[PDB]
Amino acid sequence: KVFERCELARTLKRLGMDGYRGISLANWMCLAKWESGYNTRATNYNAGDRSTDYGIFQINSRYCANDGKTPGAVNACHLSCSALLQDNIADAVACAKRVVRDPQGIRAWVAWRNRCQNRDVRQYVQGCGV
Repeated sequence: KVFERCELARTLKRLGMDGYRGISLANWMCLAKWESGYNTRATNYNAGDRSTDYGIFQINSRYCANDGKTPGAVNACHLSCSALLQDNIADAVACAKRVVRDPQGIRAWVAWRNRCQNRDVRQYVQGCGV
C-alpha cells in the first residue's frame, strides 16, 4: 500500500504518534517519506550486516526476526517481520514506538539524520488538518 501524504498524516495522528517521546508528527512523516516513500511493502537488504529493513518506517529485522544469536541489545517487537508489510499500519507503528525508546531514539534512522534533522519538516503535514 502506498499512502497519500495527508491520509498517512491523519492515520499517524489517530494512532498516537504526534509527540510520541517528544517526536513530532512532521518528523515521523519525514522519516516514512525518506525511508519508504510511504510504501508498506518496501524492503531493503543490508549486505553489510546480513539484515533486512521492513515496511513504511524501514524497521530492522533485529526487532522482528531477533537475530538468533549474539543479539546486540534491542527492544524487540511482539510480531513477525511479515506483520511489517501489511496495509494496516497499526502493528508497524506499535513497533516503531518500541524502536524509538532504544538508545538512539529517532537518530537510529540515517535517512532522518540526513534528510529531516534541522530541516523544514512542516511541509509533510501542511494542509492535512492535523
